[PDB]
Amino acid sequence: GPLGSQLIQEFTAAQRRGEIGRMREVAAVLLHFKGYAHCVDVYIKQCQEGAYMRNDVFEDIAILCQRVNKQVGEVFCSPETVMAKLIQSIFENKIQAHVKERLDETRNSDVEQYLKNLYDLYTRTTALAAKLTDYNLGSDKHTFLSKLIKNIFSCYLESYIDMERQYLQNRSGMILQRYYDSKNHQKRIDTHGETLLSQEVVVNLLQETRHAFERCNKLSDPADLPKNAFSIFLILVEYLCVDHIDYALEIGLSAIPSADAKNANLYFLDVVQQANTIFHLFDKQFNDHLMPLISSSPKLTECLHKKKEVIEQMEVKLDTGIDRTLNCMIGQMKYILTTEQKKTDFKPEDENNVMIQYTTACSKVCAYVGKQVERVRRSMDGKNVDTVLTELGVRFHRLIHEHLQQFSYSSMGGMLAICDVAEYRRSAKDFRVPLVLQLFDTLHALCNLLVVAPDNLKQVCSGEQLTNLDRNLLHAFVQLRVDYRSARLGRHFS
Ligand SMILES: [Br-]
Ligand SMILES: [Br-]
Ligand SMILES: [Br-]
Ligand SMILES: [Br-]
Ligand SMILES: [Br-]
Ligand SMILES: [Br-]
Ligand SMILES: [Br-]
Ligand SMILES: [Br-]
Ligand SMILES: [Br-]
Ligand SMILES: [Br-]
Repeated sequence: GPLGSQLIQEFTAAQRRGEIGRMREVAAVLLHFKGYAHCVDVYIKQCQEGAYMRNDVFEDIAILCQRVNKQVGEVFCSPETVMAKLIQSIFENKIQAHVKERLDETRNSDVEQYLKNLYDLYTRTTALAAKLTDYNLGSDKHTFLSKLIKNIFSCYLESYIDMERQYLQNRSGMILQRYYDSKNHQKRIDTHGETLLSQEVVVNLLQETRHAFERCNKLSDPADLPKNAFSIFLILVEYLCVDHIDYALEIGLSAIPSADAKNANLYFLDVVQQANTIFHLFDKQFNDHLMPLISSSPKLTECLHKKKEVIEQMEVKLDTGIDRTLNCMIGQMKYILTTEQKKTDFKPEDENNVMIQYTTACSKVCAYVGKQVERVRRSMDGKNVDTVLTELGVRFHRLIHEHLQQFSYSSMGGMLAICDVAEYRRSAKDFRVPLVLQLFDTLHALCNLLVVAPDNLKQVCSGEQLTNLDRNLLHAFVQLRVDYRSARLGRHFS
C-alpha cells in the first residue's frame, strides 16, 4: 500500500538534536515493515557526519564505535546487526577512501613510499580490526572483518610482489651504478689495490632488502609467503652477489702476476678480508630475517641449497686467489735461493778458511719472508689470517726441505746448513703458528745428521727428535753427506 515510511524523516529529526527514546519508538514501529533496514541505515550516516575531524582516522573510528555502541543499545532491539552495519559502512566507505587517497598520489611519484604506506595502512587496519572484534558483534565476526579488509586490499595485495621486485631491482641497480661511477670504472695495469668492494653498498643493499622482507611478512598471503620471500632473496643474490662481489672477485683474480718477479700483489689479500666481512653481514640478515619467513617452505631444502651454492661459488674463488698469491711468494723465495745459493756454500772450496754463518741466501729469504708476513697480518683479521700463515708456513717448510736435498755436504758445510735452518726457524717463529715452528723443529734435528761423526751416526738416529720419524727420511739426509759412499752408511736399509 501507500507506505508512509517517511516517518523515517520523523526518525531523522529525533536524531538530529536531542537524546530520546523517540528514536526507539519510531524504530520499534518501523521493524513491523520493510524499511527498518533503511532506518538503521540513515542512523549510521548521521552519526558519521560529525565524527571524522581528527588527524588520525583509525583513532577517530575507534572513538566513534565506542560512543555509538552505548547508544545503539538504547535505540535498537538487535544492536549486533546494527553494529555490523556500522563498521561495514566505515570500511566500505571511509577506510577504503582513505587508503585509495594515500596510495594513488604516491604510486606514480614515490614507489618506495607507496610500499611503506601500504604496509602501514594494512598494519593499522588489522590492529583496528582486533579492537573492533572486542565488541559483542555476531560471532563468526572474525570472518566478517576478514572479508571487509580483503575487499579493500585484494587488488593492492595482488600486484604487491611484482611492484616490490620491480622496485628492488631498480633501487639495487642505481646503488651499483652510483658506486661504479664514483670509482670511474666502466664494467668489464691498475697500480692501486682497489678491492671494488664497498662495505657501504652491501650494507645499503641489505638495508633495502631487510625492509622488503618485513613488508613481505605481512602483505603477502601466508600460503605464498615462502615463495615470495625467496623471490626477494634471489634479487639480492643477483645484485649483491653476482653483480657486485662476484664481479670484484674475478677482477681481482686477474691482478695476480703468476709466480714471477716484481710482484706488488698485496691486492688480493685485501679482497679476501673485505669479502669475509661482507659474508658475515650477508648470512646474518639471512639467518635473522629471511629464515623466519622461509622456515615453513614446501621445498625449503632447495632454498638452503641455492643459498649454500651461491656462497660456495665465491668461497672457491677466494681459495683460488689465496693459492695464486701464495705460490707467487714461494716463487720469489725460490728465485732468491737458486740465484744466491751456490754449491760452494755447503761444499766449501777450501776446508781450511771458512767462517760458518747462515748463508746470504738464507738472510735474503728470511728478510723477504718477514716482510710478507707483516703484510699479511696488516691486511687480514685475526680469524682468517692464521689459516693463511699456516699454509705459507707449510709451503715455506716444504721449499727449504726440498732445497736442502739438492746439495752435497762436507764436514764444514754441515754447520752452515744448521745455521741456515736455525735462522729459518726464527723466521718461522715470527709466524706465531705452532705448526710452522714444529715443522722446522724436525728439520733442525734432521740437519744434525750431516754434521756428526760416522761412528755416532746410528746413535744420533736413536735420539728422541729423530726416532719417531720414518727411516727413509733419515736416509735421504744421510745421502746428502759427502762421505756417504766413503763410509759404510748403506746400513739404512733397516
Ligand atoms: Br531533520
Ligand atoms: Br538491521
Ligand atoms: Br617498511
Ligand atoms: Br598485520
Ligand atoms: Br561469540
Ligand atoms: Br651505497
Ligand atoms: Br634480478
Ligand atoms: Br679476514
Ligand atoms: Br640485515
Ligand atoms: Br749463524
